[PDB]
Amino acid sequence: NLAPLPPHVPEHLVFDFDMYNPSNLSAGVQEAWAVLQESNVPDLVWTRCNGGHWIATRGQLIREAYEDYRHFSSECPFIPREAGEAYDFIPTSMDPPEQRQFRALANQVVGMPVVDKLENRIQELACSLIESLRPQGQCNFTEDYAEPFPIRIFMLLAGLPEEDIPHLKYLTDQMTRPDGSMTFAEAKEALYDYLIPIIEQRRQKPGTDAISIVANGQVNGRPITSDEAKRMCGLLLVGGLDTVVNFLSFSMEFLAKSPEHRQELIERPERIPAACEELLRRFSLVADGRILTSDYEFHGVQLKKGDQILLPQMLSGLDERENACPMHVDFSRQKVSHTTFGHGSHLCLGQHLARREIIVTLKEWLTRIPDFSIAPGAQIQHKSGIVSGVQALPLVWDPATTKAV
Ligand code: HEM
Ligand SMILES: CC1(C)[C@@H]2CC[C@@]1(C)C(=O)C2
Repeated sequence: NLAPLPPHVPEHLVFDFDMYNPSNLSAGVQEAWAVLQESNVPDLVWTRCNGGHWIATRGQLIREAYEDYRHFSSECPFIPREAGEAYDFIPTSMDPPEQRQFRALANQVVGMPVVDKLENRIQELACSLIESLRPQGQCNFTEDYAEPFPIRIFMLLAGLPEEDIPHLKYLTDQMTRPDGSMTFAEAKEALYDYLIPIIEQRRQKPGTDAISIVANGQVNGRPITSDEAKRMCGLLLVGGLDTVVNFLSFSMEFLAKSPEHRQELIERPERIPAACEELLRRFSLVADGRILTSDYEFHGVQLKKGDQILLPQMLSGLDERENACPMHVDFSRQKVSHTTFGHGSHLCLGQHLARREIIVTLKEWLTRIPDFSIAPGAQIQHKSGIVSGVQALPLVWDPATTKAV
């Protein structure tokens, strides 16, 4: 389902990539997207899929477009257009200067200071989950570790019942990796039904949780509105439920397949943080966009007001012009260049929490479970979308090779 070419699009600029179902998915998700960077593909292409939209293919253009909020507005950040249209999350659906007062509040909630406070719980949960798994000699990493670990911390942070997980997780999934089961708006409404009561409750009778803070915060010297609060919280949820979760599976998938990588981290722990940047570069997983506020000529291509453009965060680090041998994982690269956490005014506030959960996982897993692999005859499937993922990740190990801590 290809939409008819708009008149202003030169036919030589056509490259029909489906962000929801790219061709090479079998090869791995990052490999499926990287087809965009082959020598046959222009720098800026038009895909007829998902209603028709631009895609910038190179780290340079992604960064520029990301910097330029004047032309590339955040108002309609998701493709397809109906989804970008229904999208009303704060601070993400706002541009500067308006975005600023909102970002400042979200920061209060997720920023450095919070990570520092929550450090010991993260470590405690990680060790507990791992130890519980260790003697089994087998899990479902995605369900057994990658889901609980990050989500239970977010639930803790947010002061929401662990009971809600399955329901929230479904809705969040709908937004980034749409099933056909529900439309963006529907999904958005459902999450909103969830949140509304809670905010009301935390407006009246505040706690110390992130929802209590967000609901009672000040923005531009006045108190936040319930609607505003609902709209930030919504984003906090999707951020919390849908990101680190998927990241961890790619990383673990790679570690299960690369013994030499595991050992390097065991022997030279000082490398973990370098390894973390390298894995964030290679297993980058986010692709959203922007909308043209006006007619604009960008690197010689005429964009029309209202055109949407995908600016795949994932792609910058995979760009050979930015990283030599991009598909190769090298913990000792002089310069790991990526935009995994975004670029421009919208740079990820949750980045600090994400790095903390990654590095803890790597250190604590390797400690107890040094030697593991993907289960014989398991075919790992990736998924594509606003946030990519791994369907399931069956691992096996000999318990006798494990170490209790
Ligand atoms: C591997 C993990 C993560 C990645 C790859 C990631 C990626 C991103 C990307 C690429 C953006 C920018 C979007 C744009 O410019 O439209 C974004 C923004 C944001 N992320 Fe993260 N994120 C991660 C984890 C999280 C966490 C754990 C949270 C907290 C719950 C979170 C909260 C946010 C927020 C609030 C923003 C928007 C800030 C603003 O618009 O000023 N993210 N993230
Ligand atoms: C692109 C993102 C990864 C970022 C945090 C959650 C997400 C889906 C958005 O709506 C902004």
